[PDB]
Amino acid sequence: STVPRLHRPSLQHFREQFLVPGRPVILKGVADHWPAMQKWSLEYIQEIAGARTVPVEVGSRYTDEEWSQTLMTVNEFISKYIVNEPRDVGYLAQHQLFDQIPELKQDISIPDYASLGDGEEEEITINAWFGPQGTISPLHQDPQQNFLVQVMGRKYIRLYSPQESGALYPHDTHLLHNTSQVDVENPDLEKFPKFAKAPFLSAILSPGEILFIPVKYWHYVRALDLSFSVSFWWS
Repeated sequence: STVPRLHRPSLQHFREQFLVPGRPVILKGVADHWPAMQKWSLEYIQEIAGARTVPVEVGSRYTDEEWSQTLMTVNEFISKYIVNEPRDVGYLAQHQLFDQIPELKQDISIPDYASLGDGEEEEITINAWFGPQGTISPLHQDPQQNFLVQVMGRKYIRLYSPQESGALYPHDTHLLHNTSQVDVENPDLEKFPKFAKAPFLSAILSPGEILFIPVKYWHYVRALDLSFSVSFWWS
């Protein structure tokens, strides 16, 4: 089934109907006027920080377990993995562009819906990153509440509740813990028969929209276009 969409709901409505019971929802009209929506482009990023060095994870396939960390400039990442056709797959490690490019911080705002949490102020972790069309983030479980905001490009997202964990064949990976062994969009049901019967929610997230991913929900993502995302994590 699909993720419900709400237009600028009251803080109390979001808290009681979605945050407390742990139900996913897409909030509209909340981030659509961030300056980032009208400013961020590859050109803008390169004008500010193209010469700055960022950590990049490189691997053979988005769904493989072989990943090594490297260091390259923003310009080099864009040239090798976005402008030209790469020989492998790469993504920005840790998704923390705000460390190397603090100038971007002024172009966003923390959604007020995140201060409904028991941890506020410096306890909100904020990540920003961009990546080429086709970037896949394998199905994995999140230890904190999450807002995912699309600035550029569309993303396909699939969500499973923690109640379905057993059907997702979890294991720990060198990169992160609580990852599914299943290829969400082309599952091998001979090896993973329970996956077929797990219900899920899915949506295509577009620029300006915020997806609320409740704590311990499982989520899978694929970038359908060149993508720029911002995520907020809190307890």
